[PDB]
Amino acid sequence: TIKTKNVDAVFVEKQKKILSFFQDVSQLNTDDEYYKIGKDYDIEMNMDNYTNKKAVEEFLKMYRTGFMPKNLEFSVFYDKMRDEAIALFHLFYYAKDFETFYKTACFARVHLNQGQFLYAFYIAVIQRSDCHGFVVPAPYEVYPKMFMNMEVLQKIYVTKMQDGLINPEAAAKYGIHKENDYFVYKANYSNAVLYNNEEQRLTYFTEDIGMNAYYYYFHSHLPFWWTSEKYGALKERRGEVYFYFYQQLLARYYFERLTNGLGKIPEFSWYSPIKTGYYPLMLTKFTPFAQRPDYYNLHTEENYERVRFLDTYEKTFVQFLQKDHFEAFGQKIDFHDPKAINFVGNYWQDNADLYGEEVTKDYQRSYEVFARRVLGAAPMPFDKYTFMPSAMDFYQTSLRDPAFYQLYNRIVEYIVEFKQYLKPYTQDKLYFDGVKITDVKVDKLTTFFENFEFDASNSVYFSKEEIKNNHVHDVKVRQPRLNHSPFNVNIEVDSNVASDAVVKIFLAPKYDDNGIPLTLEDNWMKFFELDWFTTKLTAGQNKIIRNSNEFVIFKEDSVPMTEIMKMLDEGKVPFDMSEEFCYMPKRLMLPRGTEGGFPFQLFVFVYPFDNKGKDLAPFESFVLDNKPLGFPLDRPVVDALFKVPNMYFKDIFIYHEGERFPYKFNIPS
Amino acid sequence: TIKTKNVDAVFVEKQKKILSFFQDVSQLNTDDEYYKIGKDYDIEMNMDNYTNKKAVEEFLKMYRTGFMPKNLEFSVFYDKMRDEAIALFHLFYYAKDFETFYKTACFARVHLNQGQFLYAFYIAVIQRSDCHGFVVPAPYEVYPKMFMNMEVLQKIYVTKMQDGLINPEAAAKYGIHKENDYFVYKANYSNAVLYNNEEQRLTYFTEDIGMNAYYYYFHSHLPFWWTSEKYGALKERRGEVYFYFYQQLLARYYFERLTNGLGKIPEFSWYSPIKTGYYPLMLTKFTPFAQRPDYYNLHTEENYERVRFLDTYEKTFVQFLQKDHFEAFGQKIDFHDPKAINFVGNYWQDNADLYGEEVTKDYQRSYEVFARRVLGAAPMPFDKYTFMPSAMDFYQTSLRDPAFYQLYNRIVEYIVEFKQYLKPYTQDKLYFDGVKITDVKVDKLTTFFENFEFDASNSVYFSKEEIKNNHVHDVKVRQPRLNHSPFNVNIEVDSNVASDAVVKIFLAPKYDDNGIPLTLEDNWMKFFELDWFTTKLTAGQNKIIRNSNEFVIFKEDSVPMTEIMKMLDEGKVPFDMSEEFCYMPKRLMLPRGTEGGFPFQLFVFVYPFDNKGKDLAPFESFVLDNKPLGFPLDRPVVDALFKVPNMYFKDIFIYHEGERFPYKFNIPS
Ligand SMILES: *[C@@H]1O[C@H](CO)[C@@H](O[C@@H]2O[C@H](CO)[C@@H](O[C@@H]3O[C@H](CO[C@H]4O[C@H](CO[C@H]5O[C@H](CO)[C@@H](O)[C@H](O)[C@@H]5O)[C@@H](O)[C@H](O)[C@@H]4O)[C@@H](O)[C@H](O[C@H]4O[C@H](CO)[C@@H](O)[C@H](O)[C@@H]4O)[C@@H]3O)[C@H](O)[C@H]2NC(C)=O)[C@H](O)[C@H]1NC(C)=O
Ligand SMILES: *[C@@H]1O[C@H](CO)[C@@H](O[C@@H]2O[C@H](CO)[C@@H](O[C@@H]3O[C@H](CO)[C@@H](O)[C@H](O[C@H]4O[C@H](CO)[C@@H](O)[C@H](O)[C@@H]4O[C@@H]4O[C@H](CO)[C@@H](O)[C@H](O)[C@@H]4O)[C@@H]3O)[C@H](O)[C@H]2NC(C)=O)[C@H](O)[C@H]1NC(C)=O
Repeated sequence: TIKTKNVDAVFVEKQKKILSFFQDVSQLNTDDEYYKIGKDYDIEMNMDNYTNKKAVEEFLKMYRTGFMPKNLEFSVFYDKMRDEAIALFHLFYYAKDFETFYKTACFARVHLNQGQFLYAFYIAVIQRSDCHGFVVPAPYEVYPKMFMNMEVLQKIYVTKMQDGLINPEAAAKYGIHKENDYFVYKANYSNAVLYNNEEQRLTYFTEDIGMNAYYYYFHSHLPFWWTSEKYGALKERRGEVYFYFYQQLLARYYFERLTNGLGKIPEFSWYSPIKTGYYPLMLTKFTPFAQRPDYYNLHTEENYERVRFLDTYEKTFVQFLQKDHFEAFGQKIDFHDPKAINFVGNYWQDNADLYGEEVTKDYQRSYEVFARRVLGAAPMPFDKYTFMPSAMDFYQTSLRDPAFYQLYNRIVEYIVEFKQYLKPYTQDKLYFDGVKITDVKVDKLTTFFENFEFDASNSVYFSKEEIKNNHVHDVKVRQPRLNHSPFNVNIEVDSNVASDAVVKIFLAPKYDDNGIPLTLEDNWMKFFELDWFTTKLTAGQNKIIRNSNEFVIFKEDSVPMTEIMKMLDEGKVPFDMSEEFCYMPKRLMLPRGTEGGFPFQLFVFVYPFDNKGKDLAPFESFVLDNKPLGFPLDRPVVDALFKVPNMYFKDIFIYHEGERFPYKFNIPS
Repeated sequence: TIKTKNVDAVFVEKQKKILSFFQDVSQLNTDDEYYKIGKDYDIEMNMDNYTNKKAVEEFLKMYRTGFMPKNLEFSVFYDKMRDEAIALFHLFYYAKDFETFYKTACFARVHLNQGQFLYAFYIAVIQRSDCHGFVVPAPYEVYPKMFMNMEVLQKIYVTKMQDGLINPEAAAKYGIHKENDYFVYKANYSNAVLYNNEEQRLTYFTEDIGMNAYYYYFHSHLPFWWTSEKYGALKERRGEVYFYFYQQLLARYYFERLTNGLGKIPEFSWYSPIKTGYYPLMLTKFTPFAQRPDYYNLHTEENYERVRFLDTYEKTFVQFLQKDHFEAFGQKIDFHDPKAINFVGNYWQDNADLYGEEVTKDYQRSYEVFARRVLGAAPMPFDKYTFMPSAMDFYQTSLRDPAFYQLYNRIVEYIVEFKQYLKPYTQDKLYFDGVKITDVKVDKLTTFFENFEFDASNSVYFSKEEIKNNHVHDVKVRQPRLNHSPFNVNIEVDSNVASDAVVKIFLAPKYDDNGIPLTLEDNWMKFFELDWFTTKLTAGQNKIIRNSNEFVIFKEDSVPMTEIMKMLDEGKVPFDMSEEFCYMPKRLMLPRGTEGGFPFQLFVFVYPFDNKGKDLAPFESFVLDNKPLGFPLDRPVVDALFKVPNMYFKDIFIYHEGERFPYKFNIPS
C-alpha cells in the first residue's frame, strides 16, 4: 500500500552508500569504511577525477584558509558559510563519476561541519545526473531538532541519559512509551503550551513536518545562488516558477486562515512596528532561537542600514513599474511582454540568472536574505560563524514564523503589480469550440487528524558501544497530522468533434470575510491548482472520473530510512520519494474543514491539447504546455470576458471529522 | 628647535605684505599703506592686470549689486555668500603678478566683509603659483573667536574694557596673568564646565586647536567648489583623496574613543532622533551658535524637504551599488574597476570634478551641505546674509561636534560598501621576493599634556591710538594640549638581493571592546598611517632606524606671527609652516595613553620602489607611488592571503605621564 518500484544489484549498493550518510549524522563510526576512506582521502592527488579543474583548486584554497568548525550551526544566508557550501557543492557536482563522488563525501563527512555537509550533499544528490532517480530521506529524519519543540527534545535527552525509563508508568503520563525496542514520544504543537496571539490557531499547518519538509526540498531542487543552466528551457521561465511556488503556497495558507476565522495576511512597513510576535520553542546545540516580541520596531538602531537597503530594493521595483520599458542588469525589459515575469521573479530573488552567472557573489545583496534577517529580530552576528538563529535562517524552519508569510505575501503582491500590465484573456483565447462542461459532482470532502511517526534518532548521541552494535535507531516522535478521505471528481463534458483536451482543477474560496461571493476580478490569485491531466473527447457526451489519490501535484508520505533498508533487500524503492519528493504532501491538500462544512469552490477548465510545443520535463514534469503557470489564472480577469462554456464553477463544502484539536490525541490515562 | 629655512629681502618684503593682512583683522588702520592703496584702487581701470577679462567683469557686476556687508558672519555653505567668495577668489587668482594681487587684496580688506576677505585671501595664497613657498599664520591666530569658549573670550573682553587688571591677585584666581607686556589667559576644555554626555571625555581632542586648524587647511588646499585641474595628476585621484582623508581622520578619532572607553562611532537615521547633543560654548559678535539637545528629532517639519533630498542622494548610491555598472553624470562607471574610487569620492563631496567643471553651481545641491544644515539644528536662515551659525557652518569648528564624525563615518561606510567590489590583493602583489622582516622594536610610547600659548589678539578691538602705536598683539591664550615623547622604530630586514624599497608604518587597535583581537578582514579601515619612506637594501641583514620626528605625515606647531616677524628680520621662515602647512600636528600623533599602557598594534610594510611611473607632487608630496593611498590597506583584505615575509605586526603599548586631566593644569595655586 506504498507505491513501489523495482531495482537492480548496482542500484542497491549505491543507494546504501548514499543512505549511510544520513544516519548518526552528528557522530563518526571509526569502524565504518566511509571513515577509513574519508580520513586519508587526498584531494590534490585526485585532481584528474573532476570535470572542473578550477573548482578543485578553489576548494583547495578555501580548505587551507579554514572551513567553518564542527558542531557550530550552519545557515546559507551568511556569506562565508555559503561560500564554503558552494565550493563543497561544486566538488561533489564535478566529480567524474560515482566512486569519486562517494569518496569526496567520505572525506567531507569526516572533516567538515555537519550541517554544511548535509546541505551540500543533499543538493548534490538531487543535481547529479547519474544520481537522478535515487532516493533521499525526509528532511525531518535528517534534521530532527528543527522539526520539533524543546519539550519533546528534552524528554528524548532525559531518556537517553537514563538509558531508559526509571518509571514506565510515570513516563507514560508524559507521553513516553517503549514499543518493542523503540522509544515513542508524543508531541503537541506549540499552541498546547503557548497561545500568545491568534496566529497560534494555525500551528497544525505552519508547524506541520511535511509542509516544512516541502519548502526545504523546494530550495534544494534549485537553490537561489545557482544558475539553472542545467535545467535548459526552465532557465527562461525561472522567475515564473519562483512567483508560482510562492503564489500557490500563500493561497494554501490563506485557506487555512479562512477556516480558523482569520482573513487577510497583514501588510507591514520597514519603518513601523510589526504586530504579531514569534516565540520559537526550538533549541540549537549552542543557543535558543531568537524571539520577536509583539509590536517589534523593525526600524531600531541596529537596522538602519539594513532598512535603507531593503527600502531601496523595493523602491527600485516601484521605479520599474512606473517606467514600463527600461534597461536594467544588461537587459532591455518590457513590462507589456508577459515573458517579463522571468526578470520580475529573478529580481525579487536575486538569483544567479538575474546576472546571467553560474553562482551568486557576496556584493550582490539579496533582498530575501536581509529581509529575513531583520524580521528574524536576532542580535548582530558575533562573527562570520557565530549568529543567533531565528526560524527564518533555515528553510526547514521558515514556515513556522507568521512574519515569513507577510514577507512573501508582500513580494507576491509586487509581482501582481507587474501583472496588471498584461492584457486580460479574451473570449477567443479561452473558448473551446463545441465543448461544454454540463455537470460536476464531488464526493464528500472531509478532513481529519491522524497520528504519524518519524525516526528522530539523529537528534541523539550514541555511545561508542551503540555505534558499533549499530543500535542507532530507537527514537520515534508520534504526532497528529492533517489528512483527508480520498474523493472523486465527476465531470460531464459535451463536444461535437472528438479531440485531445487538457483538464485543470483549481480550489478557491467561496466568500470573503463579509460573506460576499468572490469575483474573479479581485481574487484570481487566491485559486489553488489541484490537478491537471489530459483526456480524449469523443463526439457526444463524456464522463470523466478523477480521484484525489491520482492528482499529479501531490505526493505520498515518505517512508522512514529503516523501512527503505528493508525494501532494498527486496529490490524495491518508494516511488514518490524518487521522482515526486518535492511535491506537496497529499494529506495536506485540503484546509481543515469545519464540522458544518466550510464553503469553497472547485474550478474546472477544459481546453484543447494542441500538440507538445513548449514542454517542461527537466526541472518539473509539471508544464508539458505552452501555457503560463496557473493558466488561465496567471493574470487579471474580467468576469464577463472570461466565463466560457468549457468552464465550470462548483460550490463545495469541506467537512471535518473526529477530534477537532490535535492535542486531544496526546492525552494520557 | 624650529626647522628654519633661509630667504632673500625680496621674499621678506612680499612676506611682510602678505602677513600685514592678518593683523587687527576686524579694523582699519587708516594710516597704514594698505589703506591708501585700498581706498582709491580702481578695478575697472585695471582690467588689463588680470589673466581673465570676464572674471573681472563678473566680479564688478556682482560688486555693483553689493556684497555681504561688514561684520556679519561669513560661511561658504550658503549660496550667495559662496558665489561672492568665489567671485573674489577669481579676482585674486587671475591677478597678473604679485603687485596686482597685493593692491587687489588691499581693496578687498578695506571694502569687503572680513570673513569673506580672509577666506578668499587664505585660499589665494595657497593657490597662486607665485606664492608657493610663502607662509600664512595659524588659522587659530586668524580666527581666535572660533578656537575658544565664551569664558576665555569674556575674560579677554573684560580686561580690554578695564584696560588692565583692577586686582592682580584676583585676576590670578581667574587664570589671568601679566607676563611682560602680554596678558596670558589660561583656558580649560569645555568638559571642565559641561558634561552633557560621554563624548565630553574627548574634548581635549575635538577642541584641540591644532586638529581643527588642520581641517581648515585641508579645505583650503582644495575647496570642494573648485576643480582640481591645476593639480594635474591629482585630478583622476580626487575621490580617493577625499575618502582617504576622512578614513584617516576617523581611525585617529576612533583611537581616542578606545582609550577613553567609548567604542564605535554610533550610526543614525534621517528618520529617527539622534542621541548625542552638542552645546557650543562659542560666541558670534552678532549671535550664539545653535544647540542640538540630546534626542533631537532630525525629521521635524522644517527638515521634511532637506531629508527627502538626503535620502534620495543616499538611495541613488544604493542603486549604483546594486547596478555594478551604469552611466552616471555622463560617464560609464564600473564598480570592479578600482579607479571608480575617483567617481565614488567625488559623488559624496559633490565637488566640481563630479561635473567636470571649473566651479560648482547653485543648483548642484550638495549632500554634505544639507547634512550639515540638518544636523546643525539651526532655525532657517533669516535672509541670504543672516543665518544662525552652528559648529558645522565652518571648517574651523566642525570637529567640535560629535555629529561631524557620525556624518563622515556614514559616508565613509558607504564607500567601504563599494570597496567590496574590488578584488582583494593576492600573495603575488604583496610578496617582496627574497626580503623578510625578522624583528621590529619600539621605544616607549608616552603621552603627556603640556601648556601651549597662542596670539588671540584678533578677538579684541583696539583704540585709534593703540592702532597707531601698533600695540595690538598683547593677548595670549594658554591651554594644555596633548603631546608625546620622541620614539624610535628599529626594523631588521633580511634580503639576498640589494634594491630600493618603500617602508610604510601604520598604527591600529589590537582589540575591540570585548577584548577580542582585531581580525584584518573586519578592521582594515581602522589603520592610521604614521610614515612613508624609501631606503636602499643590501644583501645580508640591515637595521633601519626611524625617529617619530622624521615621520613625513606630521608637522611641528606653527609659530606665532609675531615670531615670524622676528625671524624675517634675520631672513628666516619656519620650514613646517611653508610646505608642511596641512599635515596633522605631531603632538596629536598618538591617542592619549593610559597609565598602565594601552594596547595597540604597529604595522610595518616593506615593498619595492620599482621606478616612479606616476608620483604625487601636485597638491601633496604624498604618494610618490603608483600605489593607491593607504596601500596596502586601501581595500578589503583576506587574513590568509595577506600576511607575507615582508610584513610585521608588532604589539605596542601607549603610556601616559603626569596629569591625566587637562583641567589639572589650570588650577591656580
Ligand atoms: C572561551 O572563549 C574564547 C574566546 O572566544 C575561546 O578561545 C578561542 O578558542 C579557539 C579554540 O576553540 C581558538 O582557535 C584555535 O586557535 C589556534 C591558534 O590560533 C591562531 O593560530 C593559528 C595557527 O597558526 C599559528 O602558526 C604559528 C605557530 O607556529 C604562529 O606563527 C602563528 O602565530 C599562529 O598562531 C592561525 O591559523 C590562526 O589565524 C590563529 O590566529 C589554532 O591552532 C586552532 O586551529 C585549529 O582548529 C580549527 C577549528 O576550526 C581548524 O580549522 C584548524 O585546522 C586547526 O586545527 C584553533 O582554531 C581561538 O584562538 C580562541 N580565540 C581567542 C581570541 O583566543 C575558547 O575556545 C572558549 N572556551 C570555551 C571552553 O568555550
Ligand atoms: C579649569 O577647570 C578646573 C576644574 O573646574 C578649575 O579648577 C578649580 O579651581 C578653583 C579655583 O578657581 C578651585 O577652587 C578653590 O579650591 C581651593 C582648595 O580647596 C580653595 O582654597 C578656594 O577657596 C577660596 O575661594 C572661595 C570662593 O572663590 C572662598 O569661598 C574661600 O573662602 C577661599 O578663599 C580662601 O579661603 C579663606 C577663607 O577662610 C580666605 O580667608 C582666604 O583669603 C582665601 O582666599 C577655591 O574653592 C577648585 O577647587 C578647582 N577644582 C578642582 C576640581 O580642582 C580651574 O580653575 C579652571 N581654570 C580656568 C583657568 O578657568
